[PDB]
Amino acid sequence: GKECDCSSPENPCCDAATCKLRPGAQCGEGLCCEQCKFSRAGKICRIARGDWNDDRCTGQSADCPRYH
Repeated sequence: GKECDCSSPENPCCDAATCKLRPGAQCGEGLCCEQCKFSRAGKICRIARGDWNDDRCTGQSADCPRYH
């Protein structure tokens, strides 16, 4: 059970007591969080080096994950 959508308690987007988005904001902190909203998928959230696939937001994700 996750009750903290954010790690910073001083964040206004996510309630401090419930560490979660209080309003209709999608995310309080993240690379795909534009205006506390989910940016769009296919977003180069991270650029890899070498010869693989860069990191692209999934549209419904806020924290850009990794692959290699």
